[PDB]
Amino acid sequence: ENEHAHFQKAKERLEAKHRERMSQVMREWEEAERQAKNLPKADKKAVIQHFQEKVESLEQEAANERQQLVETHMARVEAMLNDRRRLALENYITALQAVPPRPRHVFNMLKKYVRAEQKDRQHTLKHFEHVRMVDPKKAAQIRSQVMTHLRVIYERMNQSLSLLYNVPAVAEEIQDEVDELLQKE
Amino acid sequence: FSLDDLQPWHSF
Ligand SMILES: O=C(O)[C@@H]1O[C@@H](O[C@H]2[C@H](O)[C@@H](NS(=O)(=O)O)[C@@H](O)O[C@@H]2COS(=O)(=O)O)[C@H](OS(=O)(=O)O)[C@@H](O)[C@@H]1O
Ligand SMILES: [Mg+2]
Ligand SMILES: [Zn+2]
Ligand SMILES: [Zn+2]
Ligand SMILES: [Zn+2]
Ligand SMILES: [Zn+2]
Ligand SMILES: [Zn+2]
Ligand SMILES: [Zn+2]
Repeated sequence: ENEHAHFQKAKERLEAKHRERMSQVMREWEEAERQAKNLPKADKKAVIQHFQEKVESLEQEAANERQQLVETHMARVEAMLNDRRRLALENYITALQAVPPRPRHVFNMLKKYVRAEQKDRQHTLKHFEHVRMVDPKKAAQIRSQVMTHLRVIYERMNQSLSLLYNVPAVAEEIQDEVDELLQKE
Repeated sequence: FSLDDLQPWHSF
């Protein structure tokens, strides 16, 4: 339901709100520092302390909102992508069992299944690329789970396309259309 | 879990 694009608007909102809250605190700190000139040293020290804690507290609030936004989006996108792929695969397997065989209908059901696998692959690569850009240490930690995910997608898609060559009549008829679809994937 | 979970050659 364009779930990744809803995550980008939410990500942008979060960021503008953080920038707004931060500039507000910097403004308040200027007013306070100015006012603390006429006060004793203990008040000058406390203003510095209250404002350092306020900026640190804001940094932590933003970090927590980011983390929770990424987690909620990853879980939502994975459930959605799994459901589309479960359905597109079930259809493709149903199309393969038609008597007499229906090659054009098998290809139509395969295209939708390959693309569903492709979206899962693409979105996994998009999320890992983000982590690599923003947090190399977290990326190095998740790299093996990501590559494992990519291995599952790739292997399952190959086990699936193999079923097509298992019905030689259908395969010989659509071998040109499948390879013209695979090279562009 | 898997192509296996769908039970393609027998039930569902
Ligand atoms: O050479 C042919 O394929 C030709 O056209 C067939 O039409 C097929 C459609 O192309 C399919 N959909 S598509 O989106 O246009 O690709 C599909 O609706 O069904 C048709 C056959 O494929 S399958 O058997 O369903 O797999 C004609 O099909 S017909 O037999 O239904 O009339 C075919 O006769 C004609 O040679
Ligand atoms: Mg991401
Ligand atoms: Zn995403
Ligand atoms: Zn204060
Ligand atoms: Zn910040
Ligand atoms: Zn991020
Ligand atoms: Zn997946
Ligand atoms: Zn992750």
